[PDB]
Amino acid sequence: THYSRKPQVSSKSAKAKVSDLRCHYKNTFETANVINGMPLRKAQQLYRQVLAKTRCIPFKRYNGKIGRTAQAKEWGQTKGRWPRKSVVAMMSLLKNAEANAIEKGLDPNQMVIKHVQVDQAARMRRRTYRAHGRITPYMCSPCHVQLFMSEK
RNA sequence: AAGUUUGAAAAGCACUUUGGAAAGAGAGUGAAAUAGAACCUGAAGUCGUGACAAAGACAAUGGAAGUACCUCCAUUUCAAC
RNA sequence: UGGAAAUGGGGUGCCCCCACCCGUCUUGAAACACGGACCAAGGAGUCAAACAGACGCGCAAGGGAGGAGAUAUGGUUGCCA
RNA sequence: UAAGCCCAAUUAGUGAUUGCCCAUUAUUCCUUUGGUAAGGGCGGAAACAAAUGGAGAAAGUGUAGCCCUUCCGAUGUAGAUGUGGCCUGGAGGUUAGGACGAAGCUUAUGGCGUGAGCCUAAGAUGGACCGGCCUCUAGUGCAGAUCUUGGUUGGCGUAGCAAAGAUCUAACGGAGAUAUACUCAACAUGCAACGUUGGAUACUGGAGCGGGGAAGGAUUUCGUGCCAACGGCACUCGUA
RNA sequence: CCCAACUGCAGACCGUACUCAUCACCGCAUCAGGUCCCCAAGCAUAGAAUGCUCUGGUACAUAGAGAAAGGUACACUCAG
RNA sequence: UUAAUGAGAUUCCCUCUGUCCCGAGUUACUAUCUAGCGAAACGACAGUCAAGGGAACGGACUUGAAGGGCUAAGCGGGGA
RNA sequence: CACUGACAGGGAACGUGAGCUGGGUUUAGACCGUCGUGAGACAGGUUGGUUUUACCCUACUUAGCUGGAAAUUGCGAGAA
RNA sequence: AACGUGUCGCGAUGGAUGACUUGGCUUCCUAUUUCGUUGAAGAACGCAGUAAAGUGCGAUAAGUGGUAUCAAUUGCAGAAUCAUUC
Ligand SMILES: NC[C@@H]1O[C@H](O[C@H]2[C@@H](O)[C@H](O[C@@H]3[C@@H](O)[C@H](N)C[C@H](N)[C@H]3O[C@H]3O[C@H](CO)[C@@H](O)[C@H](O)[C@H]3N)O[C@@H]2CO)[C@H](N)[C@@H](O)[C@@H]1O
Ligand SMILES: [K+]
Ligand SMILES: [K+]
Ligand SMILES: [K+]
Ligand SMILES: [K+]
Ligand SMILES: [K+]
Ligand SMILES: [K+]
Ligand SMILES: [K+]
Ligand SMILES: [K+]
Ligand SMILES: [K+]
Ligand SMILES: [K+]
Ligand SMILES: [K+]
Ligand SMILES: [K+]
Ligand SMILES: [Mg+2]
Ligand SMILES: [Mg+2]
Ligand SMILES: [Mg+2]
Ligand SMILES: [Mg+2]
Ligand SMILES: [Mg+2]
Ligand SMILES: [Mg+2]
Ligand SMILES: [Mg+2]
Ligand SMILES: [Mg+2]
Ligand SMILES: [Mg+2]
Ligand SMILES: [Mg+2]
Ligand SMILES: [Mg+2]
Ligand SMILES: [Mg+2]
Ligand SMILES: [Mg+2]
Ligand SMILES: [Mg+2]
Ligand SMILES: [Mg+2]
Ligand SMILES: [Mg+2]
Ligand SMILES: [Mg+2]
Ligand SMILES: [Mg+2]
Ligand SMILES: [Mg+2]
Ligand SMILES: [Mg+2]
Ligand SMILES: [Mg+2]
Ligand SMILES: [Mg+2]
Ligand SMILES: [Mg+2]
Ligand SMILES: [Mg+2]
Ligand SMILES: [Mg+2]
Ligand SMILES: [Mg+2]
Ligand SMILES: [Mg+2]
Ligand SMILES: [Mg+2]
Ligand SMILES: [Mg+2]
Ligand SMILES: [Mg+2]
Ligand SMILES: [Mg+2]
Ligand SMILES: [Mg+2]
Ligand SMILES: [Mg+2]
Ligand SMILES: [Mg+2]
Ligand SMILES: [Mg+2]
Ligand SMILES: [Mg+2]
Ligand SMILES: [Mg+2]
Ligand SMILES: [Mg+2]
Ligand SMILES: [Mg+2]
Ligand SMILES: [Mg+2]
Ligand SMILES: [Mg+2]
Ligand SMILES: [Mg+2]
Ligand SMILES: [Mg+2]
Ligand SMILES: [Mg+2]
Ligand SMILES: [Mg+2]
Ligand SMILES: [Mg+2]
Ligand SMILES: [Mg+2]
Ligand SMILES: [Mg+2]
Ligand SMILES: [Mg+2]
Ligand SMILES: [Mg+2]
Ligand SMILES: [Mg+2]
Ligand SMILES: [Mg+2]
Ligand SMILES: [Mg+2]
Ligand SMILES: [Mg+2]
Ligand SMILES: [Mg+2]
Ligand SMILES: [Mg+2]
Ligand SMILES: [Mg+2]
Ligand code: NA
Ligand code: NA
Ligand code: NA
Ligand code: NA
Ligand code: NA
Repeated sequence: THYSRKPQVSSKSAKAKVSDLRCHYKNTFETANVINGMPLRKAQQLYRQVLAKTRCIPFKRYNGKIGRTAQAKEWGQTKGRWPRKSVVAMMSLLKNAEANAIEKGLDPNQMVIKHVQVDQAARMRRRTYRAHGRITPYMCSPCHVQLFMSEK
């Protein structure tokens, strides 16, 4: 799962990624995309406020027949959610990215996220049992997440 | 059902750092690591991403003519030629 | 002699005018007739025998085997079934 | 005072007998293709180096068609036939390519062909085979048979995961926290969910989620470790 | 040789864990179905009806928030 | 023909009632919102109408009338 | 039969079953009559007999967000 | 605006294609070539320092003996001899 884009200045950037996360791809897709252009500290604050349920993750693409909320108005939407499993996974990834920036000698307070990509990982198979003795797939959809941030 | 068909050789990634771990970020080996492990080549379909093109509602696609903008394409020409 | 000027090609959009969904059975399909979500790989006039005609070739009042022998080979992994 | 109906005109009692607009039709011009095609040329006329008029000319069904001139036809289901027509695997010949990169794969890479297709360019693709031509040969060309196998996919984070009533609390255990740029005292920025023990509340109500056996199962029994996958939520727990 | 009361020595083989079920068996599964036997307490009551209870067992079966319409219910009521 | 018997078929009467006049209120579990998890059916392409013709009952065609885009909960007219 | 001003006739796939209901009609059980040698038959009678799926698109019902006069552009300039 | 659409670059998912072939299929040939109560074929259970399957073997159990060969086996470990036979 290589990085699809390269940073403008490599020495002033930090990279982080995770493969086969075992989080729902669609929920993680929405969670990671909202921080694409944000400063690292602002992204961390938003995730904490999502866990506190004072702010929400806007669901822009995979939002078919989900509920509506007022907390999505700040993103220009009406449908949003609070996917805590995706959120805590993304916060761990941000911590790894911050550690990489610290290791390279950069200041995390000045790091701005520049690239966020979420991909559909290989699917894990389970089965569910249906009426009239039918067996039917019960699939798990993990995701690949990659990001990098650069000093502003 | 299923070719373990990585590489010439395991030389199968020491060591540093973050992480409970998985792994990530570095660093190394190798001609090649996008050859990293049941790993040669890696198509189609589908999806993510950045850049750009725009676009009401005539479902979309299509035909014929132009035009706007773009073009890592081709060819020609550059002096009384 | 330039990141050049031209002409052609390619790409995307837009105008005006055209333009019913493929395959199929059927007198008649755009059909309120049936098969029709996408892609990859696979998927259907073949082999043998009898006869006939057309055309090519050899010979011709004659044509031709076939089976089997013979030895170059009573040799050679094989070429040489 | 038709843009209706009937009749009649073509710029109007002026001097003459074509108002205007639309075809895959007609005439004509250019190009292609095929003919029951029609003809001409094919005994190299002579002469001609570079520095500074050219090129070709094949006795021919079919090709980049030997060349030139001329005339006519050209749509079409089922179907027939033809094609120096296209393409695929293999064989007999011939001629080439490849570590300075073969096959395969990719394309806003163009060029050529009416077309099947062929060829070049680029790969910041690949890493060892392979192209053209004549002949031979066959398991030789896919869009669809409720076709076969494999993979994918919208529906979709949707339907739902609602019988068997019900859980609460503290401490301990655990990576599973009380996890924060600046500002800022804590609330308004780390949520949720756990295993054990003690309390609390309730359930099973002896025809029992009690204690033992047969059939069936065969290590599920016990202890320690362990959380990748599995127990359709979760687990630090487990018949994993 | 036969007995009695002793005594001395020797008493082989296989089975034996666990389960027997709203999770250990069958039903594709830890499936509200199916599956033979034994032991069976207190009170009310005619009682193996039904309700509650000491012993033993259990809170395991996705949960949280929470008065939309419409539903399901081994949930009710309604003037004349 | 027939006493007794019957989850058998039929008619009337008493009692009774939300069967109805004619609907209303309440409860548990759903739906609804959230966390975790997560399908299938179906899927030519698609999806606003009127008339006209048409394989005589069009979402595509002719001529008109509509049509800014994207969404949540419902609903059963159509999608022969 | 009764009330009433009046109790008019019709259409909408003989409107309307993923709206219900299932009495009838039209399976398999069974009885009778008639018919048939028989198996069986009868727009003759009788009794008993599983009514499945919407979460898709439109339509309708409500419920949110939000561009836009060159109806996204032109800078393309029109004031009830 | 936002969903959504289209194109290009780069990634993911997915294992087609090519190259590779200790396999299959098919056609020939050779011969002191045809099992077993002297217990066969088949079935079962065991055997290694380390050993589930498979293979080999049978309490002499990944083998004993003999002949030839002529310095190994090999993931680790073990091992007199480094060798005319012993
Ligand atoms: N760009 C648009 C799309 O390109 C596609 O094709 C693209 C790719 O299949 C193709 O392959 C590219 C290659 O060009 C490029 N030079 C290198 C790249 N590695 C390749 O990409 C390939 O490898 C990478 C990983 O290495 C994968 O992530 C990726 O999925 C795979 N397609 O490059 C093509 C772009 O020209 C499709 N043909 C088509 O759907 C569409 O036109
Ligand atoms: K001609
Ligand atoms: K010729
Ligand atoms: K076809
Ligand atoms: K989907
Ligand atoms: K035990
Ligand atoms: K699991
Ligand atoms: K009540
Ligand atoms: K009785
Ligand atoms: K129209
Ligand atoms: K009806
Ligand atoms: K019967
Ligand atoms: K009944
Ligand atoms: Mg819903
Ligand atoms: Mg919703
Ligand atoms: Mg089920
Ligand atoms: Mg079953
Ligand atoms: Mg590569
Ligand atoms: Mg622009
Ligand atoms: Mg154009
Ligand atoms: Mg017909
Ligand atoms: Mg016909
Ligand atoms: Mg048709
Ligand atoms: Mg019709
Ligand atoms: Mg038909
Ligand atoms: Mg048919
Ligand atoms: Mg005149
Ligand atoms: Mg023709
Ligand atoms: Mg072949
Ligand atoms: Mg393309
Ligand atoms: Mg074939
Ligand atoms: Mg195909
Ligand atoms: Mg739901
Ligand atoms: Mg629920
Ligand atoms: Mg319940
Ligand atoms: Mg349910
Ligand atoms: Mg805090
Ligand atoms: Mg907490
Ligand atoms: Mg009780
Ligand atoms: Mg019991
Ligand atoms: Mg145990
Ligand atoms: Mg689970
Ligand atoms: Mg015992
Ligand atoms: Mg026991
Ligand atoms: Mg028991
Ligand atoms: Mg059970
Ligand atoms: Mg079975
Ligand atoms: Mg008493
Ligand atoms: Mg009882
Ligand atoms: Mg009792
Ligand atoms: Mg249970
Ligand atoms: Mg349940
Ligand atoms: Mg009453
Ligand atoms: Mg009875
Ligand atoms: Mg259909
Ligand atoms: Mg209509
Ligand atoms: Mg239709
Ligand atoms: Mg309907
Ligand atoms: Mg009628
Ligand atoms: Mg009707
Ligand atoms: Mg019905
Ligand atoms: Mg209906
Ligand atoms: Mg009935
Ligand atoms: Mg009846
Ligand atoms: Mg009848
Ligand atoms: Mg404007
Ligand atoms: Mg303006
Ligand atoms: Mg073994
Ligand atoms: Mg012995
Ligand atoms: Mg020796
Ligand atoms: Na692809
Ligand atoms: Na793309
Ligand atoms: Na013409
Ligand atoms: Na002609
Ligand atoms: Na009509």
